Amino acid sequence: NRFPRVGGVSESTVQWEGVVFTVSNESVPRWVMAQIQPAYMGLVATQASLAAAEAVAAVARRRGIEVHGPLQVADPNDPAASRSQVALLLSELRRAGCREIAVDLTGGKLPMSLGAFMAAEEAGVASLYVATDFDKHLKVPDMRTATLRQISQPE
Amino acid sequence: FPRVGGVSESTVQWEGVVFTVSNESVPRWVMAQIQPAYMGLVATQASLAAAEAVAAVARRRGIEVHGPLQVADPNDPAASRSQVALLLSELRRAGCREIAVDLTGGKLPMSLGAFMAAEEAGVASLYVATDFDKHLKVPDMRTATLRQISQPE
RNA sequence: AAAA
Repeated sequence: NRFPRVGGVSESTVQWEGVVFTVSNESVPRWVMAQIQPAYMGLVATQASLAAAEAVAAVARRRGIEVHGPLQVADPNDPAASRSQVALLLSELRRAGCREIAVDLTGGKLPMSLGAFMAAEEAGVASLYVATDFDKHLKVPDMRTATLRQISQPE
Repeated sequence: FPRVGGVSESTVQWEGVVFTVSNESVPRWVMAQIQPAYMGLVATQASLAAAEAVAAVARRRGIEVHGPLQVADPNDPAASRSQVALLLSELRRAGCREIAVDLTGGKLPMSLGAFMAAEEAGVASLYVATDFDKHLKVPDMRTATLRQISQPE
């Protein structure tokens, strides 16, 4: 694809046994999946992004990842609703044996990312972010500049 | 310390509002609804022209504008926390009694550092929520509402 | 994904 083949800023950034996503599009989580190569995955989506989350899930299961979800949030503008569902996925992954989890909060609306961040921080799990440079008018990310970054390490 | 809650629209005419800035359209819409007396702006080298456009309009309405202050690294929440925290202090010291932070604009880590600075200062966080087209890529500004992300205690 |  037009994402770089290599994306992690550092070796620790790509070492995770599980990853939980807030989902808006299927492209970015699919790329992060290929960067990290986890054994487990969780997905939080909305009614509007459900189809894209189900496509990330189908891809991941085919490669043998244990995928929990997608779970839906009733309201993507409510960070509490996303915190609840991310916290449930974090707990499900742990009861399934996943020893080290990070939450990629790039996707979804901003309150979804904020709920995910709070759930991650309260659970002692790191948060990841795909950073890109943009066009002049800051409306479109350049996939070819993507880098995966850790923005918290509260473990 | 402010608690992160549900869906309620923010209905306070905040005396001061601090923005993280990416585009000029959304802050201008916020400023038109809230009509604050004070405004702070946090931008980047890339979003500076937009932030200065917001500032020019606000100043011509009589609003006291602090900033734009620039973040060196928009991918790093701590750089944005620091500048938002500076502007919160600046507005309070300039006489502003009730402040909110609108974290809609900027990259996600700029919003996240803004949020942390708002939580630390005990002030509310706001978000402009809109509905999008079917592919979730173009927001429809006609549907904009101002949401209160957190509730200061 | 600098307003999913």
